[PDB]
Amino acid sequence: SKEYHIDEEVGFALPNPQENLPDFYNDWMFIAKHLPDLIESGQLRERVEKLNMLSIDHLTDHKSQRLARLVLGCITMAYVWGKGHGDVRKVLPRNIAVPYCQLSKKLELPPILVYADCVLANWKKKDPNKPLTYENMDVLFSFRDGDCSKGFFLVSLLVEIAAASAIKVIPTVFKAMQMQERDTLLKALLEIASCLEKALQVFHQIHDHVNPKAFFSVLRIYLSGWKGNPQLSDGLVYEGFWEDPKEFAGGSAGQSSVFQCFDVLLGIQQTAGGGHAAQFLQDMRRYMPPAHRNFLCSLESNPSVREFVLSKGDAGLREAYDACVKALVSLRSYHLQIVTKYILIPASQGGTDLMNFLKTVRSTTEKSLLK
Ligand code: HEM
Ligand SMILES: Oc1ccc(CNc2cc(Br)cc3[nH]ncc23)cc1
Repeated sequence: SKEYHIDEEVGFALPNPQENLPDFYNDWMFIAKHLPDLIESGQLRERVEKLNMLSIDHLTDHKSQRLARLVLGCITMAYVWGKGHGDVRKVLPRNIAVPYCQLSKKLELPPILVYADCVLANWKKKDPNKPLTYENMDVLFSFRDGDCSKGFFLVSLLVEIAAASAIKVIPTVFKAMQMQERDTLLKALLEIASCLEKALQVFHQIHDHVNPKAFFSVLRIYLSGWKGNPQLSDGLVYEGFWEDPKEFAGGSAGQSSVFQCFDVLLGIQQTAGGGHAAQFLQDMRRYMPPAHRNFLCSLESNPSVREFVLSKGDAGLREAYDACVKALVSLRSYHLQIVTKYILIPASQGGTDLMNFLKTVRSTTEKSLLK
């Protein structure tokens, strides 16, 4: 798993993110780094408009394009939504929208902030010798003070990385099916359920680092896009780049490649039927880095793992296979508890279509067991 830009340690996350940009972009890095102060004080829009269009030409390597995609993405969010209480800007100054779309088209990602930006690429190690633990990590950017962007993004990333552990087992699954190595296929499928089970226990920290009021009345604002959004019914103007406004979807863990790849590996068909849930998870593949996108389409090239287990009358496999599927139902069920706390309950102090979506995606996962 190498032309797919999958890291063995952190999987789909970008390993070792650049923290700083070339000096040529210090007028970008200064806004990005002070979005909370700059919003609260009423200047961010100003300070953005008073900017010189910069060239991306001095963004050499990928990690530099990736930091800049993040820097510009966070700034865009800050510009459009501003203070997060309804004063929306619907035109993105050419001095920012042009070099953003330039980089976005270069990296075949939409010009909006995505999961691969504010999670897969929005982190640093405090001490490079300590492991990947919460106490040794931080985020590079945030929107407001108290938006719990650090907790949300790092727990998200830490759960990714947990599930990542399973990705290195996918080759052995497919090889054990080809070579008809029954003992091995079984072990590999239990190893994968075990990784998905640790991913859940990690998710448990969310409560210690996120605040419901903050997630719902603040962070969720800055993460919202402009697709089917009343406040931007027609999209955003990317001044100096598109002639018409363009709708793009806010960030969402449906943009995450790990969970899609296990729904695919296990033959769970979140992307079938043309239902609302399937279409959405399919669309979000277009917000994933291109290599992570071909990773998914390449698994689908493979012999179904599900059909292979069905077809063997081998209780021990049907268990190993169900151990995997169950872990996704565990996670999806624990996710709904958190959605109840961090959205539904604050919302009452809209939120029904979310639950239909999450509950359909679960229902499709549970209805894939063999029990
Ligand atoms: C406060 C914490 C969290 C909240 C409030 C939250 C809320 C939501 C909501 C409302 C959705 C609806 C889909 C969308 O709008 O994009 C969603 C999707 C999703 N969330 Fe979260 N989420 C949180 C943390 C996490 C974490 C830590 C994970 C896993 C690491 C996760 C995994 C997902 C996934 C995979 C989806 C896509 C649907 C699915 O496959 O289950 N979320 N989340
Ligand atoms: O209006 C909104 C906008 C965004 C959201 C949630 N979006 C997310 C962003 C990131 Br990054 C990671 C995530 N995990 N689970 C959800 C999720 C909910 C209501």
